[PDB]
Amino acid sequence: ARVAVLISGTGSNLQALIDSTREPNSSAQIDIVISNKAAVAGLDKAERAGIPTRVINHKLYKNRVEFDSAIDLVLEEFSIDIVCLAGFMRILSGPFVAKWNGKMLNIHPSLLPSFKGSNAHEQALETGVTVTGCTVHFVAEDVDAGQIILQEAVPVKRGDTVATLSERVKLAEHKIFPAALQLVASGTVQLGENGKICWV
Ligand SMILES: Nc1nc2[nH]c(CCNc3ccc(C(=O)N[C@@H](CCC(=O)O)C(=O)O)cc3)cc2c(=O)[nH]1
Ligand SMILES: NCC(=O)N[C@@H]1O[C@H](COP(=O)([O-])[O-])[C@@H](O)[C@H]1O
Repeated sequence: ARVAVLISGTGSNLQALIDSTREPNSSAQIDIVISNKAAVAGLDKAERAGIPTRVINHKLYKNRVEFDSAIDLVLEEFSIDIVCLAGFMRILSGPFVAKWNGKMLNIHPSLLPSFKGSNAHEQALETGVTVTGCTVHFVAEDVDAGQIILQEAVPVKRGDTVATLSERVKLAEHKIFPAALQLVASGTVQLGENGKICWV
């Protein structure tokens, strides 16, 4: 299966996906990295690995639909089968999500359904949980609500901040995002006709 990874920043999840997809038994190959922001570190990581990059600046488009449309064009150009959102910080439009239904994955730094949205660690620290974690899920139109593929729990330590907790949680993100990608690329897991997760 041919994969596009979309990023907005550092790219530690991208790097973990690059490392796993180059293992001999990997059922996924990463063919293109797309950033919505110029000059971010994930673009360097992609180039060092010999993977084509594109920047598609959301700020240059009238609305979400046109922006997603420009992404979809790249996706078709590289004949992509699966899309991974890896630190990608934009909400995607309905029809784009419908088109890639069953074929687009996201990593989110909480145990969904808790702490949806773009500041999950701040919410987790404000609420005072002692266990948080991360989630890989299929992308549905409703944000951070698609079908869950894998999760991993991570302790919150007393005195944690967003810096120290996100560092601990990323260590677990870097394990389940490659595992989930391999599950979907191999056809072991798919989005079922009834809309629930199906293990084959
Ligand atoms: N339809 C859909 N899109 C999705 N995108 C993602 C990607 C990862 N999750 C996100 C959840 C919420 C946001 C969010 O507040 N964004 C703001 C930009 C924030 C800013 O810089 O000011 C926006 O864009 O205005 C972003 C990403 C998942 C995800 C999903 O599950 N469904
Ligand atoms: N709403 C999605 C979200 O919060 N994504 C989070 O952004 C970070 C990106 O790091 P990276 O650029 O080093 O992979 C990761 O922790 C990811 O789970």
